[PDB]
Amino acid sequence: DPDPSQLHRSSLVKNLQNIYFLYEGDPVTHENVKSVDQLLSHDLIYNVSGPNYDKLKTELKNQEMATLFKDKNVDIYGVEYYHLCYLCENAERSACIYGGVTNHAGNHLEIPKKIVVKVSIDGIQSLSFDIETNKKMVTAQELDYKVRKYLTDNKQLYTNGPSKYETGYIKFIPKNKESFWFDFFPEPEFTQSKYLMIYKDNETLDSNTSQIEVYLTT
Ligand SMILES: [Zn+2]
Repeated sequence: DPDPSQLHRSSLVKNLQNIYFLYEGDPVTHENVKSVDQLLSHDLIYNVSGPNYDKLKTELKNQEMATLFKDKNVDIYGVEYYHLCYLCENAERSACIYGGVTNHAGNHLEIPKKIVVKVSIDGIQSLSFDIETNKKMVTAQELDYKVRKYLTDNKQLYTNGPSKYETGYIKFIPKNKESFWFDFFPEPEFTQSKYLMIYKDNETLDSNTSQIEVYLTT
């Protein structure tokens, strides 16, 4: 886990809006789609379209994980970035993301499994809110997003400017697997590309046993 000194201070971030739009804006979601092309052996290009993009490239953990989902019909769910997102030169409407991929076949729930987010502020966990998905194995990225989307819009986690909280991070807790966490705030001078790499591992989770806690301080 993280120590107060391991956490990035929000008041130290330059252009924090750049995080804000990532979570304030809608995600990139797709259902039964198959890998169309590939730039580097560790990424997968999809001919999926969306507002502001007709192509999507996702960077995965490595080549192995990239060929592992290559010829499979997967579901995509992720927070994208455009600045520093290049492929060829004719594709002028592209968008990049890391991970956020999962097998489509046999990964669906007839009824959404809502997970309980334990938001603790300044040590007092006086808040609880739901978050749901239709996948049995979902990526921490799909869960992580919703968490921040909720908190942004209700607790003002982010704004088109500063943040009411000095520090903050999301902690994930797998049934029996070991835990991990993501710092809601970046380094002073960051880039969405670099920051988003917290989803490059594409670490999925069993939404039927996984737990989620959030630690925010003012
Ligand atoms: Zn699906």
